[PDB]
Amino acid sequence: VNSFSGYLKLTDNVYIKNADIVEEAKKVKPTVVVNAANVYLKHGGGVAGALNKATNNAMQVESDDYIATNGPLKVGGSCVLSGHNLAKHCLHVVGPNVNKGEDIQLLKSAYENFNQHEVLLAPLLSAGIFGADPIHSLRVCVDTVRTNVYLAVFDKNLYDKLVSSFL
Ligand SMILES: NC(=O)[C@@H]1CCCC[C@@H]1Nc1ncnc2ccsc12
Repeated sequence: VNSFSGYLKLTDNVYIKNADIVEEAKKVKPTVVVNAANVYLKHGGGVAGALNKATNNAMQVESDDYIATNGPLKVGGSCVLSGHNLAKHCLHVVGPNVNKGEDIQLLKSAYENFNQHEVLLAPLLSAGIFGADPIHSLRVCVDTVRTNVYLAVFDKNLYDKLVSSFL
């Protein structure tokens, strides 16, 4: 039993809700919140900009030190950093950004990072400003993640479409 509330159960392990991941994180304080990161951990917009703003820029400060030490992530890769005031940990995961021409096949690799964590609050990878089809992102999620994932979909219109079209 966990503290997530109001989710629709899609499969054995995947749950979905129309919710603002920032507000969902502030309420639940999950062990792991997933950020829709880029390889530079520059949290400018989309989910990443929103998560970082909620930390008063502390996420960005920590991220800049991480990059200065380790260099950029790989597309499809991840790193674990602090969750600040939102969660115990933040798993920064880089899905392919279609508006940069990156290989959508890397979306499965990105979701594989979730399997290293028993329970996660997450957005749909590569959705929003990363330009991929969110229906496809949900499909890859369901077919790749085996751990318990609670998906927050900000746009109510998109949420209804994802549910109604889910196979
Ligand atoms: N979840 C959604 O409806 C959007 C479409 C799917 C993928 C990305 C995007 N997610 C976001 N979630 C929370 N806050 C924000 C702020 C700006 S984008 C965003």
